[PDB]
Amino acid sequence: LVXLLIXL
Repeated sequence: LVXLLIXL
C-alpha cells in the first residue's frame, strides 16, 4: 500500500 508497508 505504501512502498513495502502494509503489503504494497
